[PDB]
Amino acid sequence: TLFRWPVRVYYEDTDAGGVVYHASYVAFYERARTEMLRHHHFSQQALMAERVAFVVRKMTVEYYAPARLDDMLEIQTEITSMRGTSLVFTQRIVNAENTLLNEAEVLVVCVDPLKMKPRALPKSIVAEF
Amino acid sequence: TLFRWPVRVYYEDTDAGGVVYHASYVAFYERARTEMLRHHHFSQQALMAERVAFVVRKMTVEYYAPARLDDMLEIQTEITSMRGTSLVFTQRIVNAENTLLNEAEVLVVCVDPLKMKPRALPKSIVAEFK
Amino acid sequence: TLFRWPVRVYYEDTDAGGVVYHASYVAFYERARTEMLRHHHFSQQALMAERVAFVVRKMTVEYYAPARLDDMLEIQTEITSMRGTSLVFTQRIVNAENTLLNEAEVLVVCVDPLKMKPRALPKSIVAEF
Amino acid sequence: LFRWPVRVYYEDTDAGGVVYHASYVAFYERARTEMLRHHHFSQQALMAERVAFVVRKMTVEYYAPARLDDMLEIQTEITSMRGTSLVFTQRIVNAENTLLNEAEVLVVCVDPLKMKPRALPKSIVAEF
Repeated sequence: TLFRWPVRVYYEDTDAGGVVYHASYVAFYERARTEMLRHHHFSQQALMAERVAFVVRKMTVEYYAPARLDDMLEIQTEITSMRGTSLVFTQRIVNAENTLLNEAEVLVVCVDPLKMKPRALPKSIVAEF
Repeated sequence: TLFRWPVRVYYEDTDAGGVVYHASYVAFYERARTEMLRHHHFSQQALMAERVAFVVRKMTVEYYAPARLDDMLEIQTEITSMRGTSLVFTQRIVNAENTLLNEAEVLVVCVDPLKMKPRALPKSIVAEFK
Repeated sequence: TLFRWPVRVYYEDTDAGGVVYHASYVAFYERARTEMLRHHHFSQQALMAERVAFVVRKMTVEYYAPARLDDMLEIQTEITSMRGTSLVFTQRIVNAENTLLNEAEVLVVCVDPLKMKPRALPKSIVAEF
Repeated sequence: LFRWPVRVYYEDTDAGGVVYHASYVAFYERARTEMLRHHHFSQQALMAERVAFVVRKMTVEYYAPARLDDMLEIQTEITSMRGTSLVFTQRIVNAENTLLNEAEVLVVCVDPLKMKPRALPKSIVAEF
């Protein structure tokens, strides 16, 4: 299943070079994973209270083309792997013409926020995903 | 109580206009207040031990001239008022050529790291800055 | 003429205190002003074509209550004063319960995109508002 | 090896009580910028050379978190140089030298204005 999430580029996301700052795309990717979860009725604010959180363990991003001020982007997200305490997201960012701006592979681990120690993915989440 | 804090402008702080993003200055001011408090041994750790955190209640910023990529700036901070649960910080930012770029007045209140509700200023703070 | 803009709070907007970092609200306010102008067809592209840009000259924000991860906020924006070379925006942010989180008064000046010197507001903008 | 200190402020943390993962990415960039300054290549000097750098590929591995007020050290080294690109090997450690995360960054040299790939000026090549 492919989840899509729109993102408008504002001045806060750009840098003096005249394009989106590379670390801003990282944040866009996080927003997209969060919205995918929300689509399945899961709230990370609520989950933290149950001592369930998600942290990035490894992330690789390859950049191909820039995004500029006011561009409306689309973040595409897919879960390609699910294991005991982790899952692998495959994501990409494209613009209004579907030009591939960049892509990423993100290894996310489920953890108990208080001890920051890995824990098995909740069954309720696995069931939906 | 004048405290100076140097700050280098990096790409993360700039925007497509070729200058520092107006909200980035707000972050710079926060660092300077944090560092001035640290200068008086009021590190986050020390504050937490006193069951205290600071929240901005009101802030007015005047934008005069822009900071650019790689400029080394100096944030200047002073505490000009201390009453009840409130602290008033007066800050300004200048560049290497000493040009005035920005100025701010910040009213901050004291709260307990839990309820996030205002509380009286710890005895140590008033004693240190009065 | 009250323009409303929804904004979702993500991890990037929060801080260790468990609430939204105060500077994040400043960015939210900027997005809302940008979107109000867009609503009237004054996109960044349209403004550059008019040879004008808007810069914040003086801004005040008063904070009352906090926002947290996953909260859907509403930024309310209006031009409370239009002058020959400047605009005063009155803005406020409320949560889903309509509780006032914070409010702002923003003086923005019209300038030439090149020299960044003051410039009169284009007649198209004057006519529109 | 170039070392760059970085203090963690509220702006760098998130509601989880640790540094937001994208913040480390920004820290790595500052470190690269400072390493270049140390080798006589400040942004001014780079503009004079008509050079700007763009991240082409980046892999970061996260091992342990940093928290509010921690003083970190970013370690940076250029491990490869080829035509129009450079590979940076970096890592972030805390005051006890515990390894928090590490990254490999492939950067490409481009013209500031057009941002199109261009051979690394001999001024920089002859530097590293």
